[PDB]
Amino acid sequence: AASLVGELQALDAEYQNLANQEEARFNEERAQADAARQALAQNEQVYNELSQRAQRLQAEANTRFYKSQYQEAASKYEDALKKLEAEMEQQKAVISDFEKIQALRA
Repeated sequence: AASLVGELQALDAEYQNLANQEEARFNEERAQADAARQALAQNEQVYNELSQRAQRLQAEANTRFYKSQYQEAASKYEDALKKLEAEMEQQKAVISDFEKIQALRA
C-alpha cells in the first residue's frame, strides 16, 4: 500500500529520466548525421576535383619531360583518393544509419 506508492514514485522518476536520455541520444545522433552530411558534400567536391587531377597527371605522364614525377604524383593522388573514398563511405554509413533508425521509430 504505502511501499507500493513509493515504488510507483521511484518508477516514475526512472521513467522520466530514461525518456529524457533516450531523447537526448536521438538528438545527438541527428546532430552527428547533419555534420556528416555537410562534411560529405564538401568531400565529394574535393574528390571529384582531385580525381580529375590524378587522371590528367596519369594520361599526360608519357608525354611530359618530368615523366617520372608525373607518374609519382598520379600514384600518390590515387592512394589519397582511396583514403578519401573510405572517409566518404563512413560518412554515408552515419547518415544511412540515422535515416534507418529514424524510420524504425516512426
